[PDB]
Amino acid sequence: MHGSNKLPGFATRAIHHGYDPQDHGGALVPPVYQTATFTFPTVEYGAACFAGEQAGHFYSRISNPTLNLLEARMASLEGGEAGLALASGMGAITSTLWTLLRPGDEVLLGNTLYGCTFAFLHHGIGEFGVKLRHVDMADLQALEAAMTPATRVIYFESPANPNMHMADIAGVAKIARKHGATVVVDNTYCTPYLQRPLELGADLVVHSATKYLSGHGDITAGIVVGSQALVDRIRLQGLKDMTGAVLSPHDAALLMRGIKTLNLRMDRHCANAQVLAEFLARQPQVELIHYPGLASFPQYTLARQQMSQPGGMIAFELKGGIGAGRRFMNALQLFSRAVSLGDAESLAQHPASMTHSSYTPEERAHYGISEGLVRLSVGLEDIDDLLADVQQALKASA
Amino acid sequence: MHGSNKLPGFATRAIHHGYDPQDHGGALVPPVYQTATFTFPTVEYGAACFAGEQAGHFYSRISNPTLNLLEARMASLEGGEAGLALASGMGAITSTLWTLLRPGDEVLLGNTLYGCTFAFLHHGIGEFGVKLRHVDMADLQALEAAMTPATRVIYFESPANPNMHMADIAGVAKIARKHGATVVVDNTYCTPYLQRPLELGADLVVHSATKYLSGHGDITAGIVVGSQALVDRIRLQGLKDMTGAVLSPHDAALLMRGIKTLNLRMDRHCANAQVLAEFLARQPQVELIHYPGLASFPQYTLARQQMSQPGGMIAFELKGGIGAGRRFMNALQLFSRAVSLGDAESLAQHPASMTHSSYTPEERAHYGISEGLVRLSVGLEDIDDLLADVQQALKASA
Amino acid sequence: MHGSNKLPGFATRAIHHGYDPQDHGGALVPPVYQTATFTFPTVEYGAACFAGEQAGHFYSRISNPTLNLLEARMASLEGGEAGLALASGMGAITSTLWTLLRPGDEVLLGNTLYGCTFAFLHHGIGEFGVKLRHVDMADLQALEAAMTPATRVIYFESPANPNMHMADIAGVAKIARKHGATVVVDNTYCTPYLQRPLELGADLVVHSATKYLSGHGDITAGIVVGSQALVDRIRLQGLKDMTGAVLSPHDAALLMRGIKTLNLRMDRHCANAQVLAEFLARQPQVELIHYPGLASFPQYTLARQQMSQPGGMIAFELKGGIGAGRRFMNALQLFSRAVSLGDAESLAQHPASMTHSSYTPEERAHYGISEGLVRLSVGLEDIDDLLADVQQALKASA
Amino acid sequence: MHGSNKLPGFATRAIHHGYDPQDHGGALVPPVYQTATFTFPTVEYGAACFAGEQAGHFYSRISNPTLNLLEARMASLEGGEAGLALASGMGAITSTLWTLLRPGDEVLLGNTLYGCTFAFLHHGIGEFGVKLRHVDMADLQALEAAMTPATRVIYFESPANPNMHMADIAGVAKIARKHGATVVVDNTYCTPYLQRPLELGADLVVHSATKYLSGHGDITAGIVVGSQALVDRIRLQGLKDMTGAVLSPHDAALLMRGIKTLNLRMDRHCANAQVLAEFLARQPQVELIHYPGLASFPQYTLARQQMSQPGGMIAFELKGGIGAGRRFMNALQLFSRAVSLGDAESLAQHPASMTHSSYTPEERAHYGISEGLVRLSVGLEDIDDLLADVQQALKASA
Repeated sequence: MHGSNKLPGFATRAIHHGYDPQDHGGALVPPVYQTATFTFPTVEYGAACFAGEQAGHFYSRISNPTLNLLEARMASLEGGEAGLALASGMGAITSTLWTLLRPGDEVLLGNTLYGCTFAFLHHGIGEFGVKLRHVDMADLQALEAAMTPATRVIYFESPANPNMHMADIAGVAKIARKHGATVVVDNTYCTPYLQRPLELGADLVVHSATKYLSGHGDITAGIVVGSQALVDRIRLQGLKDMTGAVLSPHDAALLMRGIKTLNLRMDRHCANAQVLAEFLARQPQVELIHYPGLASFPQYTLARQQMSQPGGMIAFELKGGIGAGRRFMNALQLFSRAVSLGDAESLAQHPASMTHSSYTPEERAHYGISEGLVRLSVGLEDIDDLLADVQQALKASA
Repeated sequence: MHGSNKLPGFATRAIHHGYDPQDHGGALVPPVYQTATFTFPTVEYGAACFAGEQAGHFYSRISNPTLNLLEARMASLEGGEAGLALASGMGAITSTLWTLLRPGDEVLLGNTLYGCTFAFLHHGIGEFGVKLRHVDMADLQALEAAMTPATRVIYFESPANPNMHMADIAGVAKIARKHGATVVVDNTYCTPYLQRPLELGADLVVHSATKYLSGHGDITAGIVVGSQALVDRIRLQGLKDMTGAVLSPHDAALLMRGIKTLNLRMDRHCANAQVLAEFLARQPQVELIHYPGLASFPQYTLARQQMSQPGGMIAFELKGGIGAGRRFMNALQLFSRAVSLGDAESLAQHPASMTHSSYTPEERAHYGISEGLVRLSVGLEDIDDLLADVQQALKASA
Repeated sequence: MHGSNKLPGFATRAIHHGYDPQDHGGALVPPVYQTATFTFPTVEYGAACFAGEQAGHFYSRISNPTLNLLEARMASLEGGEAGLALASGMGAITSTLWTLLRPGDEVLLGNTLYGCTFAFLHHGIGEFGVKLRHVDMADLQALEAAMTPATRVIYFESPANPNMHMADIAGVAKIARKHGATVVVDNTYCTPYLQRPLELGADLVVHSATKYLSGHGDITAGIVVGSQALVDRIRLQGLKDMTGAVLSPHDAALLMRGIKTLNLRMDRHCANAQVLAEFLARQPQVELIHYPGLASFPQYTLARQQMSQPGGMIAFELKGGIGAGRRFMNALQLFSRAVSLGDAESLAQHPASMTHSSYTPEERAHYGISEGLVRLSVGLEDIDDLLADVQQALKASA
Repeated sequence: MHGSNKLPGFATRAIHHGYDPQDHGGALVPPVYQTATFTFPTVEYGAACFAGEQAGHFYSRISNPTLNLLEARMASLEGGEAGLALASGMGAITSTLWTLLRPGDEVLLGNTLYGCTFAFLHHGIGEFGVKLRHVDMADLQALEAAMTPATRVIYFESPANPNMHMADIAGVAKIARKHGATVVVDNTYCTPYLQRPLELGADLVVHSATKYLSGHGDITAGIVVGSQALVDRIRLQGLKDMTGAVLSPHDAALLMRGIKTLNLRMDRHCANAQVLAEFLARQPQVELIHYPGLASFPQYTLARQQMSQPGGMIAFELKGGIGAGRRFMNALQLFSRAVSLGDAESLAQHPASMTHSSYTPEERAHYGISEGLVRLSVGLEDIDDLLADVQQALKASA
């Protein structure tokens, strides 16, 4: 029965914020409102909480009670005014963009983006009259120059794959402020616990709660956090009309549960990541590592200004090419070969031989897809087991 | 374990189709794959699993096993090639159209659509360059007229609101074929058990499984059934990139549980509605009555040519206007005042005083929504009980 | 919403009994209180609760809200004052007996009992000083004869395997009524829909809701209904201290869900049974058939005065004994080979070759089980599909 | 690694043991087998199963595949041979005691036992011919002086409320292997991460997974781990026949989720309670503190021997008695007033005013309840937030 008072700690808010059992029969854990619609005592009441002149419910695709908790709790974590829960990370971004953008508008994106966010942009909204421009969100000079009066939205992820490149959120925020552009940042990798873009200036944050937020890989979910005005626009339009990405109260309840241990889990993802990154840094097979924890990381100072810890994500270039990458991934025994991250279990991936095994060294390299770059999502397993696993894979990657 | 499709009876396929317990450890009820990621044995299996070389999964937003069973089964019930499961009715509607339509194309709409479907059409894709035109899909003379070399898809619901107005599905299917347009019908009200648009000529059918299909109002879900080529494209583009309206295995399984009693539940709905319609008709308080089961139904004959049964939705207009309606609704004890339909629970709504209450007799007239229009979604309760509520509520309407 | 008071019809009460959305934020379907503990606003309240002075909760093992509804509902349907939900049918049986019996007490039992109920009495509570005596409850002169001052309770099922042998509930209650014994009936096969033993005189009724109540075979649950006085003891003694067979509210919800279509499902189970039982009757390969629906049924008159419908379970004997039954069973394609009943899916089982393959012709025989007796739990599939599966199988049983 | 092959650490087994996705369609999170019955391909196979000659399932009450992994995992965590899941903690102890005891047998019990298990023993099995006697399990001489040829089981909690009194598990275990008797340790409080009785000589461990194991108070479950032999006996007798406390695969899947973060949460719980215990040790209002972490704790050494960490429970007495206990309790703002423990939410309780508020000081003392003893279950919230709550409450107690 806290979170919402003066200023309870992060971990106290990710557990209590927004809920007092005294308001729900005393149920310690909040009841799950797994219902599609709600009823009214009078046609007059219905009308009231239909026109917004009243606080109530009537249909879950619009707003649900258990969903309103996750949302309220998530907003408090990112330090925003309000949040909206959705069916998936793509439901969050597509819902945001579909209502913020219109034909003739221009949107500036980071030089790199999450595959489906790229496809959506260049083959989805991008083919419905909206303008796209990929700029270096770390290059403020270039950002300012790329700005036009048609610029409505600035969208990027920080950090961004594959080299965990970082952006200057507070600087971008400033430019967009002068020009009147809305800043949207994908904060799946850090979570509200490791980085809070809204405080650095960004206007809205989108998450793929499917990853770190759920932390157990058993639900697909997305989240949006920003001003009431903005989230309200996105709730009444993007999600309801243009997208139907409605989140199941059950999954929302599952999300809210995985969040009750967000700080602990993140603490552990980073810890295992730090020692693994440094262990990777002494092997002659690894010729380059992309991890914010190492001081040799190009944007070390910028990373440590925005991020609380270097995150539990690392990537490196195996000296040996695509063949070594294949051998390295085929030899892994604890690290699972799959796509995704933020799971308790350790995941690893070699895009050059997996998601891009079709292309050519010439084309894959064109997309900035290194030939021997493998990426791992360090889980909550015992480092010893982890170090041992990649240790043998390396001996096999040769 | 018999669902040979087309051959085994409906009820038989609604329970077994697509599943043999022998293939899943003898599990009578299929295991729910509440997972987000799927891992590979090697990076070469992942590659083939990405280059369409190998059959398998890797991420539940693209495709999930539990959803695949739900999908295959729905397909069988509609006599369709392939199905697609989504987070809600609007996830299917928007996911379908977002991929079939582009800027410059035109789409012919049925006079009346679902509130949100109208909003998405007119304030969604519409504001992105797609041309819209409403045409009485029952008038084939006008349809043929309205056709153009640019009309890409014909979209409508049958029956439709606010009077259960039907369309000539095979009629427009023939026209759409000559010109080369895609007919997609919203078969929500009927369910594949009362009508199979695909067999009448339609190309795609979208469903709001939130209603009759789930039948118990505890989940929100949508469904798209059509040709393998059409559905594959909608999966790989509409859902994957532009909507992300992913359905949660937990809900998809609840839906498959509801479907298992589709026929039984739809029979009671139709049986109960008929009796109420009969009654409402002879009522002095009733000015007009819209129930496809009455021999006076304008389109009685057409209805029985497309619908195996009259469905369980009924609409009627009170002579006293908004006043009567407000009093009628407020006096209801067994019927619930709310939106939606298709629950074991009987739902009743009065637009002029609820959803469209913020209006005035202005458009309420322009939209065909009489001040006395009342829509009833007859549940499965005891008809004796439902009649006393309507009867009692009728007397209070005075 | 219509409560009980026994006025609203069975179908109304089995859907709305004891629930008013208005009292729960207007949620059509009750929110599921999936929580282990409930908090107190003050220490006083918590106390007043523990002292019954105040009504509320504290621990979901003694009393949970979600389960409470289910319990108020099942009592209504059964026509008793109180109900109680447990982890399983056995958890209900054992909990009831574990609290009504003590060393020296005597239990008069029906001749044939469900496997685990038998093993429970003879190898469970039986090895703790409780005397067990099997009697033919259809014979009142025999029962009254076995009646002794130490007889504390009378337990039986009606109908009971292997040939749905019936009992005279009202007559038994009379004998028990005069001596002071407690009558408890396992009403699993009939459900409150087809038979209400409480209305005939029984003191307590038990159910394996893992069957017809759920009707969808995805949960195992138990139910007990009877007076407030008796049930309270079972909850606060049998459930709480012994067995501790607590039901998950998730499962309780799934159960109230399947119950919403109880009458519809039972109506079909029986219609399919009658036809199937009449088709087997005309078969020369079948020697004897046990179905309360056939006019030849031995207790056909007693059956029709206690049950509103013959039910959905069938047992019959093949002329070719063992081998005919094995070949038949091993040939079935739509019916499944499995224990259990009350599922939407049709199940079949041949003791002589499955559960009792262990025994010998003599053993089984001298144990009640013929060599060619097979039991079918007719499902909701299409009758012609079911009939053609038994037909094909009968021919393969040559 | 990826289980318990390459002698994986605890955190690694807590999330990987017993499961390899490459065996279940590559699913990262194992599919939930929410099914009651399992079918067979031939009657023969079914016979095999029923007998035990063929590996498989046929009914979940006996054994379910999702529960098998929960069981197998726990077995690894506790370092045991086999495990079993039950509907609840009580379901675990009763199911266990009901199968290892018969009239004429004697069971030696620790001096203090959990409220319900005491009632169970003294008003359940106890009234069924079983002889029970309490002996201080920290006093090996008295324990041995109590061993009789009739002694069959030694059952104790360690630590045990209300003062966290310990017992020499290796000690009583050695006395047992000598005088027969089976050792059953209720290891709920410490979990297999903080204490492993099996590795000290215990025969079985019962768990109220409803607490720390679950971790989030949304489940009620129990766990038993020990030798295949003893465990196989409890499965096929206590579970199956005398208890029926079946676990829902839903909750068993949920519980396996919480276990995925056991080490992490357990660490915070302990690090949190220490600080809190230290702080309580310096306040004028506190008369006595029972925390195994305080160097002043009577069994400090022995605790340090068996428990890897001091745990998360803290009991203490207020010089002010009940009055001081009520005001301090009623004054709590972050801690919640409720029974139970092991949740991410901090809970507190004062027996003298809640559960025993009705008894007189005499009665209370004649049971083991102090007039000013309050028990605190320290959650995972923020320590600074927790200190502040207790601080003001302590002040409110004047």
